Amino acid sequence: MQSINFRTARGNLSEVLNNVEAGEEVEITRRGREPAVIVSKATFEAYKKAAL
Amino acid sequence: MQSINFRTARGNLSEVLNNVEAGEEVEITRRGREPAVIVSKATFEAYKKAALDAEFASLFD
DNA sequence: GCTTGTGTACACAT
DNA sequence: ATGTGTACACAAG
Repeated sequence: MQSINFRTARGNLSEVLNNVEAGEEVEITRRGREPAVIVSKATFEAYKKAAL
Repeated sequence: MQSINFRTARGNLSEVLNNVEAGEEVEITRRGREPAVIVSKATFEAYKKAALDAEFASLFD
């Protein structure tokens, strides 16, 4: 799981989304803020489905 | 689950990440390409754990 | 009589 | 040194 800061994610979002499409889970971090994870919709939906 | 295009996400990423922190699940769609979902790490990690607990005891037979 | 994506980029303010 | 907003461009679909 790659972990990138906000500035990097905004300037390289296309490359972020390409990695995500390839199955990768990308963590976006901000100073003093909780991290966010960008994941393929299909993967996300499968996880939630299995959880439910 | 809100759903936005790529141009909106990049131009307003700070605003998206704020909504995500508030518990919101945001779908990002590039024209004709497969969607990505931005979700709080905590939520994501909880979903994965619950997914892993589901297929555990059953395995193997 | 257009639309979205992608890439650089500057210019505060924290 | 990183976030956040503002102009964009320009090019590609």
